[PDB]
Amino acid sequence: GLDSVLPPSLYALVFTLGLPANLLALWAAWLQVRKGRELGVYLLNLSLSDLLLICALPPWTDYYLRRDVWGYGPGACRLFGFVFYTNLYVGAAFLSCVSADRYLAVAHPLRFPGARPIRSAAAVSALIWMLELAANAPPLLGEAIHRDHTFCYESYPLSGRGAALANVGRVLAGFLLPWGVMMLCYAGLLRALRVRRLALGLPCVALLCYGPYHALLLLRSLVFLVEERLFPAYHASLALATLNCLADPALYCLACPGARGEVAKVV
Repeated sequence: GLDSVLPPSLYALVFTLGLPANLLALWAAWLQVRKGRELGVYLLNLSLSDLLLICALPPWTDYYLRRDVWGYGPGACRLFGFVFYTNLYVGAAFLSCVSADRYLAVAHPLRFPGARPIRSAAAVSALIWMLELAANAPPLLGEAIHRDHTFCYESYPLSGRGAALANVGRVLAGFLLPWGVMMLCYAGLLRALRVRRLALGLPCVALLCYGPYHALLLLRSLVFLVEERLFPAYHASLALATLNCLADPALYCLACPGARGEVAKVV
């Protein structure tokens, strides 16, 4: 329906103008690590993930555009689910680490960050990917999604044992802990600094692109455990969880000098 219909037009306009921004973010994040900034590696990782997953649209926006619920038998849905799961969970983890890092810089005393150089940040960036890739699937039973206008990740078995309670787990572990840590970082930053506007754009951005998804999943899950027109809504929620990728490079590059640096780099 129409609540299905708008996402693909937003999609026509996200890949076109959201690849340059995430390329330039990587440029600036390197030229900060070459400067020794312990913070440029996080933006390197985040821009890598965003750049990888922006070229993965002509599968997903294709099937969500070619009216393909299962255009492939067993192969389409597994790939689509893996892509979306990893995309949004990586985005969340990178924003959360960026927030805790900037908190340590601005507000925290020398004690913790002075012993936090670039080698430490490379270690934690490896750990995040390792956890996200290795520990995602064993909590999916090894048979994650199956038969399914449904979008990518969508399916049609009754949730059962492998879908519902694990959805409650994924909502309360992919959203609440990251959101809580960003909020505690922001409130503590204010408790010290009363670079202060920026540092509260990330939690709001993460919410406005990954909050309705978690809440509407939670409702889908606690309705059952304890869907006619309620379904056109899940497409809009997925479009939010998509367009976060466009949102983030605009916020990160808010300080004006980076714009000139990148432009002079390219033009």
